[PDB]
Amino acid sequence: MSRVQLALRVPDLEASIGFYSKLFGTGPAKVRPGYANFAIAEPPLKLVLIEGAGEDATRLDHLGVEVEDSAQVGHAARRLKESGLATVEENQDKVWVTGPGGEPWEVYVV
Repeated sequence: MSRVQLALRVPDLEASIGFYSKLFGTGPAKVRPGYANFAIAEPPLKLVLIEGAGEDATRLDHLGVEVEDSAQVGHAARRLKESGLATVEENQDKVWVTGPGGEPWEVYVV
């Protein structure tokens, strides 16, 4: 029904492509220069690797929940809005919210 996105800013992108390839025993679903991503069935996960200006070690760029269709995005938007969370809308079709310590979540569609 839905799935976690984990987006890492890494210092060596090739290295990492290799690594997570072995860690999950699968290959990247898309590779572009300066970014690659993985659709992992088990564990269910969308791993985005973004490559970053050689600044020391990997940082967590952002987090997210990947859902199945546009309705669910809308629905969550309503739900987080009513629970009281600062929502920001990015235009079809995603919604951002932010943890107290600043970590950003994006609820979106594939």
